[PDB]
Amino acid sequence: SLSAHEIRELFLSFFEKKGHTRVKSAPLVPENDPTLLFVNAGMVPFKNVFLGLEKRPYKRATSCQKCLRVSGKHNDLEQVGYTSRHHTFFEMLGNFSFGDYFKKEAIEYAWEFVTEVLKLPKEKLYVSVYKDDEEAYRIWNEHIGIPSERIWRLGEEDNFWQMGDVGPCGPSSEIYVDRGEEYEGDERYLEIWNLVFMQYNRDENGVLTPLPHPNIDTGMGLERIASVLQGKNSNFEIDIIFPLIQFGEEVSGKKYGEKFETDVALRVIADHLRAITFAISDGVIPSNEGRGYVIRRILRRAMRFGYKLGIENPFLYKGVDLVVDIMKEPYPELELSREFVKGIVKGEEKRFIKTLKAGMEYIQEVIQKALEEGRKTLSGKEVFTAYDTYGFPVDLIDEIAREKGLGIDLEGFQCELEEQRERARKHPVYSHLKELGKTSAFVGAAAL
Repeated sequence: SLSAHEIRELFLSFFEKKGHTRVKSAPLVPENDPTLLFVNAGMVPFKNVFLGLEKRPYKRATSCQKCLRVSGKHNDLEQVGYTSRHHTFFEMLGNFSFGDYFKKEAIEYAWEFVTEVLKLPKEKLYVSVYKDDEEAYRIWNEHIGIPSERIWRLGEEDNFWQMGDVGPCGPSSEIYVDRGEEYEGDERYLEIWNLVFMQYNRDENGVLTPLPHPNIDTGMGLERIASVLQGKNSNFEIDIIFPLIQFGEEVSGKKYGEKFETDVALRVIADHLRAITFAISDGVIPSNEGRGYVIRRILRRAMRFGYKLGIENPFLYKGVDLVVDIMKEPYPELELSREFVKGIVKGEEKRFIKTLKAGMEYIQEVIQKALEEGRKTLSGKEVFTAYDTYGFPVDLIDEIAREKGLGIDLEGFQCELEEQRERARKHPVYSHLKELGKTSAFVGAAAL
């Protein structure tokens, strides 16, 4: 079955056996990239090394990178809790080639690891390739020996990766595990490894041209593969995550696996505990803008859901100790920041907990009132009150109102935001007018 931790060392040691230099995970916070809030994939820190802007004593690297998909084009936050596969924080195993080996080697190593190391049966494995990538197809079908019936030729939306609107890109090949006739769609053929074949460079006119030195970029989500080997049907039930669910159960006195809504809260708490512990350890301080407001919302979202389960006192700070104890092996640095992080979280919860309760009462009040008078949305003045007066993040206001089938007057809120900005011009963070509505979803009222 292999524990999560074992799958990590196996993956890292396996590639070292292939001349790959084990590179320590880069911190979640990008050293010099103010446009990207958090690292979202293994290749991020190696970006310039893939572009030739940097160099390294090695041509082959591997690593288990700390990732967060809570911003930009890779924002999964809104879904965390509702599904069994979405996370804010997660670990991505990866092997990279900087102008070295390519498709052939990338596939051989992958197939070897999956079949020999993880011991996954070859008969229950499927692979996808870009329809126009005859090269990849051949390697799988002939070289590796995968029967045609287990190879899928899909389109650009399925098997083509790009570094950006412009720049290096290329076809990709994903490895799926057929979990059995009991599951459906992507739950039955759970993708576990994405092999990106950086083969081209897209110019400003969309024209593709080969790269003088094609690169390799792979990413295997740790929790995901662990759920497979561990025989679980949810990433949250794996060895390094289920203990956090149990924690939620103990604090709230509720049981996991009895009510979807109850599970939502428990998952959110478990996921969010990991995000805040890792983010904060890596130097993120809760604030009303940028990276700090991302952790603030996440941390505030767990509070709300925790409160929804009946927890009346701060509790997240206790979960930090569990995250550190579970992950100290792979990330020993966590023990040296344990108390620091615990103190940050406990301070945050004690700062907003009463406001949260008072605000939840107000919010449910207007909501109830709204659906009693036939209204289908929360007005701009109401969305503004919860946001300004109770400090509730706009996304949290929307999620709460959604549970009752109510939306939010984005336009009214927009204007309501301008009137306030005017109250500062008639009676940090910058934003054009008519943008206050979009900016407010990423900053605290005070920031504006």
